[PDB]
Amino acid sequence: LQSDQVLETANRLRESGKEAEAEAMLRQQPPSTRIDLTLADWAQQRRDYTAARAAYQNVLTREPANADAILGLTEVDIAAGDKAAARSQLAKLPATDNASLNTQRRVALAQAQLGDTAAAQRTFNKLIPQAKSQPPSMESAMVLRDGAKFEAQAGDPTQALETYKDAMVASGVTTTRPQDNDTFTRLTRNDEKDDWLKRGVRSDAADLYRQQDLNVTLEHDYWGSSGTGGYSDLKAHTTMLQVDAPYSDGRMFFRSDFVNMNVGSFSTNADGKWDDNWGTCTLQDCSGNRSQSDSGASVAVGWRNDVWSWDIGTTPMGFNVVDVVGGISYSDDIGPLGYTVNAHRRPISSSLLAFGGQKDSPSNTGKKWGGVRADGVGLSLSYDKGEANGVWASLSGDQLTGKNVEDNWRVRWMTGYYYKVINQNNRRVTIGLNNMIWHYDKDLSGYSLGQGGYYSPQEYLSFAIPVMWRERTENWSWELGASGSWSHSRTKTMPRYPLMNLIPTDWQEEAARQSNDGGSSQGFGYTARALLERRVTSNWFVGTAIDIQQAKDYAPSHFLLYVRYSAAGWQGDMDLPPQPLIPYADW
Ligand SMILES: OC[C@H]1O[C@@H](O[C@H]2[C@H](O)[C@@H](O)[C@H](O[C@H]3[C@H](O)[C@@H](O)[C@H](O[C@H]4[C@H](O)[C@@H](O)[C@H](O)O[C@@H]4CO)O[C@@H]3CO)O[C@@H]2CO)[C@H](O)[C@@H](O)[C@@H]1O
Repeated sequence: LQSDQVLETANRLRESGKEAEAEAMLRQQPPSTRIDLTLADWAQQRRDYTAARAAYQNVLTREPANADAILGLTEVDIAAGDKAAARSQLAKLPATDNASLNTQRRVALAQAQLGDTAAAQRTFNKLIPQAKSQPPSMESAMVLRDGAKFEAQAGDPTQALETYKDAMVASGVTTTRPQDNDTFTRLTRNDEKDDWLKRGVRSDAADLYRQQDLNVTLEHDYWGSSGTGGYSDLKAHTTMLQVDAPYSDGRMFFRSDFVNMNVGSFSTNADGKWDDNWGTCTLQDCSGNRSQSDSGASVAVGWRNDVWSWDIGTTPMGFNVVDVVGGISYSDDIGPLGYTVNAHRRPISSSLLAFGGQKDSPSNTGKKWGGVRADGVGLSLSYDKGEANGVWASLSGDQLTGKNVEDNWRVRWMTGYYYKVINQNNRRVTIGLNNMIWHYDKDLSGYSLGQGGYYSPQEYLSFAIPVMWRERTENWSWELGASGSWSHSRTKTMPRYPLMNLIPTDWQEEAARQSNDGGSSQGFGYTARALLERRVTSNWFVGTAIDIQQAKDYAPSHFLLYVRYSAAGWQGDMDLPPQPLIPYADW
């Protein structure tokens, strides 16, 4: 056909991006409707709405209600966001016929996004058995993958898993249908030479299988920080047990921790008496509580998915001060920028006084204080398409309050630019720059009565240069890196006992005469973090991680070991990076 030669002439111009214009000047003579539909599809692939509707009018001027044009109109209306117009256009579709599986799949998808699940289910129940009998190809693989996704969204995960297992035969991942979970996970592994459809099938099948599994983890981590014995010589142990069970689209988790806080003993020298900046010992010598240690247990329950997450729990029961923490989060995408808002209630685990609170010596006052809880909101912005760049930012503001402590509030701001030197599937090395600015209304770093004993700089500014190295193989997954930082702090002079209602009347004048001097300091800091994970058998995984914090921010170091149990059995690609259990207080 003469028109066929014209069409292929334009098809030999797709190398240049201006082939649409060339078709436009070529079709200045009456083009009938076949080339019009071809250029309408071309316009649909590149940009939408405006010219798509222009071509809609051009075809509809002299068309006998073509099914493809109307279907494209439905798709455009769904993209535009007009439910009524899209539904009307879908109803305008002609009666069902042979309708080669592609157009049926598009109509079923449009019905799925148009609130017609009661008809989309029937459409896909008719589409899948016929596609199964066909030999392996692209369209059959696409329709099988879309049916598996629809069944996953429908509610039944078993049918989606079966469809995903079958889809590999049509796509070309495997010649024979898998009959066991181990082969399924092994075929979900990534390959450096795969088509887009094959990559998508592997990714979504692996994600669905990981979501639909039972995991049990046990982790014990040793954390602490050097300091003066009695209130700051922190040496703490925590044991956490977590079980992740699938539920609807997301995963439900149950976490239970067991802490053991040991801060040492007072270095008494004045004949069984000590006079340190803790409690009210500087007004009168303290005696009786030479050893300071505590332990407790906590329970956490929550549910999360891709869109929004929430959790609820309590602070470790057994401590001097106990409170009910909580949190919630939401995530979405705006263009190329992703934002994750959240409102959280978290305690401070930097010290025993901040976390569970201490008790003053029975000789002087014998009163309980501490237990700082931060209730605030935060806004985080992320942007990453993942070729040679990455930028993230975050801002949060809390209201630091606690039992028998002075009220305080903070406004933190974190930002960072990370550059991926290697962007391989199994290897990722990132070098970038980090910036952090914090501001606290009141300096409560002292451990005296009325203060929270937590790092609260009035003005903070830190610049860090982190270097990362993420790599994985068949059985090993490790991460090694370091980050040197330069920080500048500036505190202000505050009275030693901001809240004067607890101190005795006799010591009131001397208490007022005592104040905590403020100062400014700057210096270089560094931090080193390493991770390791090894898959021993198909069900049990073991790993460990070491965190070293020397950034002058009084952050304690962390050394953790954990073992993960998988009920189903995962023989697929390892986690990049390995994912240890973050402590509940650190959330
Ligand atoms: O065929 C009609 C059918 O089309 C559907 O839309 C399809 C497009 O037809 C199809 O060209 C497109 O495939 C893209 C794919 O989106 C890209 O991801 C891919 O680029 C890959 C690359 O192949 C990989 O090697 C590499 O690793 O990653 C990049 C991407 O990161 O390139 C191909 C071709 O350009 O996918 C669309 C979605 O299916 C319509 O949805 C449907 O209505 C029509 O019936």
